[PDB]
Amino acid sequence: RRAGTSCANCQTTTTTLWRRNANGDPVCNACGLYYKLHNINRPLTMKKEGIQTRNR
Amino acid sequence: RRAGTSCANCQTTTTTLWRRNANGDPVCNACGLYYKLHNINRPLTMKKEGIQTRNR
DNA sequence: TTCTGATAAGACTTATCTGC
DNA sequence: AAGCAGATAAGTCTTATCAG
Ligand SMILES: [Zn+2]
Ligand SMILES: [Zn+2]
Repeated sequence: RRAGTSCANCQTTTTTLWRRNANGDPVCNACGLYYKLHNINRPLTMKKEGIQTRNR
Repeated sequence: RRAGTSCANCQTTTTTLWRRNANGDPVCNACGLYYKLHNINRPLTMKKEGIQTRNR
């Protein structure tokens, strides 16, 4: 998280790690990634509510 | 396939098996399913091009 | 502490397989 | 044969984690 920063795309404000869009504008991990792979914004419709944990 | 039938949601016209929306209107397998689980239309943005095969 | 990449967990989509 | 509704999985894709 962080105070004063919102996802420039999914607009969420709680994302493990923040990244930057190809415009220097803050984006939540999901988004940041999704764009790097689809070179198109992140269809906000798959905007999930909470965040999942994971395992190694 | 089938002549004269288009996906009432994803508009595709090639879907393994056709289903019906809760309005009796033809829908391609993906859609038909996605709605039964999300009780909301199928975000067309995840409209895939071709169709994948699978294995058992 | 910040942020970009690479890796890979396993959540979701949706093709199949059945039973009407 | 045909058309459709439900269940059950199958990898595909999304995306939390791990490094640099
Ligand atoms: Zn976002
Ligand atoms: Zn459809």
